[PDB]
Amino acid sequence: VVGTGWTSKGQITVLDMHPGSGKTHRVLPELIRQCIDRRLRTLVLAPTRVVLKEMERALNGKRVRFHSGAIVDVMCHATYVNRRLLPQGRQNWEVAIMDEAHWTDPHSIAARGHLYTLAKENKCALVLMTATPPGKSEPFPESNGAITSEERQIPDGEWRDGFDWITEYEGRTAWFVPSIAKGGAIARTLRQKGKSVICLNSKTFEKDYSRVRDEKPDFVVTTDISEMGANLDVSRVIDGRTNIKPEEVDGKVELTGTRRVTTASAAQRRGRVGRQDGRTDEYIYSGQCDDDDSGLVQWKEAQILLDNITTVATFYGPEQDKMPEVAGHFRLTEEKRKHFRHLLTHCDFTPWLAWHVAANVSSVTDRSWTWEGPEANAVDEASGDLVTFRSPNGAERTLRPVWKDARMFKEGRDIKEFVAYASGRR
Ligand SMILES: Nc1ncnc2c1ncn2[C@@H]1O[C@H](COP(=O)(O)OP(=O)(O)O)[C@@H](O)[C@H]1O
Ligand SMILES: [Mn+2]
Repeated sequence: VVGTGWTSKGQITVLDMHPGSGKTHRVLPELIRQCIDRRLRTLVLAPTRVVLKEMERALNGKRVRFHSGAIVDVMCHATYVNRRLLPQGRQNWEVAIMDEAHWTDPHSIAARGHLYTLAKENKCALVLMTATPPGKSEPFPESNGAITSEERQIPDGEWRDGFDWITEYEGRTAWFVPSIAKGGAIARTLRQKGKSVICLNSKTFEKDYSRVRDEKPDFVVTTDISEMGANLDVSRVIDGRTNIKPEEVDGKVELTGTRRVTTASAAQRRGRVGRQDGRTDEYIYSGQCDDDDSGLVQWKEAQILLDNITTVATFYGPEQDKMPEVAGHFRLTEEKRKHFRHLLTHCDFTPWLAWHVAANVSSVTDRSWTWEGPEANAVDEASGDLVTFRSPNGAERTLRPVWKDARMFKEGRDIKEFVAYASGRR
């Protein structure tokens, strides 16, 4: 598609080839062959470990280093951002290639934002590879094989009858769901109808991707995690086109209700099928898309990260409209950024929560923030009693944090791990 000079400082090349085009398995190994030939220092950003592992098989290259005397470094989107949180490492590359570059994960937004910023200042060349570049997006893009798309009502939880087309189907299905909890209700119903199911989400995906290929379940019930390069080997997608909606409301992060997926997400979920020439696959969907995701906390988290990996940076191109504050707003001091980093990489904190804690709390060892918040911030077990725990001096605390992020207590995180932190054990 691009001959040469794509590696010239300040060249931003968007590889918006349709899904299954060969971006990951064909195009990428060719771009690395070139970069090694012309002896250019190259960074390749994969979205997840699964994709990273699959690049590691595709690239038996003697000048390639995989992160967890070679001139090509391959790491995850998150690894690149997280290392730049130490003013210490901050190694440089002339060529950056970012795979699955549509991802709205705050680390991905931040990464492509930083890289865009460098290339706009001619410190490097940037390749973004994705079926659905930020900007204009189409819900039914081209595929390697035909897809029959049809709108039908889709169950939003358990069901008994009237959706026989679900169970009567003869091949393997991927069913996208907005949340782990909704996932659990769909899965339980399918199993009661004698179908095999594997669930995939933020929690299970790095571990359980592999089982799909190995076990060939009737159904994969998956969150939006499978939108960044998973090959589920299915002939049908069911897609209610909803997503969970993490949003900062009244100084707290809430996880209630759903939003409609962006057109990019709808495209990517459809994109799990239609990957093979000479077979028709189905995409069953309900309702329409909504590209205005500007309300989500992800933009603010992206700025938190971007503001702390620069020393004026923007998000990539169109996404700049969605940066919630003026660049730099979230920049921490060096000492506080260290605390921030530790909370992210060692305590599993969301960037939102890690920033509030790091910016506001006196010392790295204080835990009293986790019990001194307003009463309305107290965290309940699903059995309705408020969570309690013991500080090291044996004092009984009610978990009641100053900064309340609903993500720390469900959707793939457990109260138990936050209690470990709050009680000073971690
Ligand atoms: N070992 C393999 N791994 C992944 N895709 C493969 C493999 N062998 C063949 N393919 C084909 O590669 C195509 C998708 O390539 P990929 O690089 O993943 O596309 P894109 O990144 O543009 O979505 C499909 O036609 C798929 O069948
Ligand atoms: Mn790809």
